[PDB]
Amino acid sequence: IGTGFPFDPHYVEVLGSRMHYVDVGPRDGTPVLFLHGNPTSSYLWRNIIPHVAPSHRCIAPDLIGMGKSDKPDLDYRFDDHVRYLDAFIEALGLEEVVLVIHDWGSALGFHWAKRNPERVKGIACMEFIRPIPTWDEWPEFARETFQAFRTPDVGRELIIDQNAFIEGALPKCVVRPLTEVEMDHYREPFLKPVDREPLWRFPNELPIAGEPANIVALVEAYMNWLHQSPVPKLLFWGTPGVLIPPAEAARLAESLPNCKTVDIGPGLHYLQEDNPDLIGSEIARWLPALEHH
Repeated sequence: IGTGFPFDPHYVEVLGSRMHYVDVGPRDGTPVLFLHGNPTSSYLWRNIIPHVAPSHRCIAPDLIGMGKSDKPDLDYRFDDHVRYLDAFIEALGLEEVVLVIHDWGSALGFHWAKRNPERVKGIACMEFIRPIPTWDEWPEFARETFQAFRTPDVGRELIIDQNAFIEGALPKCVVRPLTEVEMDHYREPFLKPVDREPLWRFPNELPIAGEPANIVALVEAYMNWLHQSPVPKLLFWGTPGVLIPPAEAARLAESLPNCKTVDIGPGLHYLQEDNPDLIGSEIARWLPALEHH
């Protein structure tokens, strides 16, 4: 699995900040917009984009406060991310898109799609955010840790002061071992502890056991939309998974319209790190039939 990031930087000014993004591939056509989550960046997509770029434009932003994007002093709540990403998409003049989404990138992507349904030609998703109704529906192995993250004292100690999301949660949710070169790419945006605010706010925003209520409601709303939308969907899943265990993937296969599911083999949360070649090649193969209006 490749460790390099062979993409030229691009920057756009959004809401007073520069956001970094990958932009490769043909200029015409329907662009494919790749949205990472916590605590990652466009680096997460590095081994997937090369499968898609031969046929389609690939755009992969670093969310505000993350990657090579600027670091304004925000709370980095979901609503902040929504505002910056909405402004990013408009700054690039995107019209119709295909979304490729993961984790908080999937909350952003599904929420954008619900609001802009006529502009989404397809959604490829993996390990995406849905409401987790009770803590029993969160995987046992990660329960005590995420409960600790979701506190005002201990969670900040762990995530901000000790870098637990980068040094602990990230590699623990890749089946294969991440290399030190990979870890350094993930560490780079967060070398200064104070810059880790988004990494703590994100787990505190996850819709778990009814909290926070605003995010539960928003996520319920985009899931209701997804269940009734004809948009083509491509869902990748792994075993045992984290957010989307195998039995849930199977239920979604049958419940979501026009949904293709792909088993990637072993996987926890960062599926892109375990089987990027299958994810990329399946996305590439799936794109052409989406084009016709």
